[PDB]
Amino acid sequence: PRTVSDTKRAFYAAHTRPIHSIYRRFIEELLVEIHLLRVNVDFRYSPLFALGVVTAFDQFMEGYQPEGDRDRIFHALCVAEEMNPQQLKEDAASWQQYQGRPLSQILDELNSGQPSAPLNSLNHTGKYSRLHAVGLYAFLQELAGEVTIHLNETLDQLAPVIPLPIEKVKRDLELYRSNLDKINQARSLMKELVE
Repeated sequence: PRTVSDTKRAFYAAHTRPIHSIYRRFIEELLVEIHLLRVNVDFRYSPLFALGVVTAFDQFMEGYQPEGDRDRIFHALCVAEEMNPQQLKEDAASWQQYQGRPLSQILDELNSGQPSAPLNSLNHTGKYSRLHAVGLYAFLQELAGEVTIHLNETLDQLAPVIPLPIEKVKRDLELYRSNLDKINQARSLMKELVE
């Protein structure tokens, strides 16, 4: 008496090619992007980079089932890149320190000549990546004053303080927000559907 599982396995033996997934696309694109950046001689690891990778990953993976496989995938992503996943998570989590602080105290601390870690990593990023912008974005969201609303006006205030290319960052962060909106719409439609 042939079982459901026998039928599924017969299918997969007859079609061995991987099944298309938007999640597979996100993971592979992020693997490629971290790889290409990281072979570059001007790439320097920083806690800002760690925050960007972790935010990018957490935000495109929030609908993924089963939820246990998120950290398994994240772990596998980091070993694939020859990176320490625990180190990224700690560095990302070290920005929690700045939760609820006002923008004025951040800007002042950056002009002081002795900003704390990981805030100081805005001067030591190395070669620029859109992941640095995602990290910056995540950091700003956790400040007080809901500083992300008129984001382009906020980024102008950081421009004379930090050496990130603010025109690139503005451009990259309008793409990321636009894309995340559309992924959220799509995911709620499939969340509605699966009922």
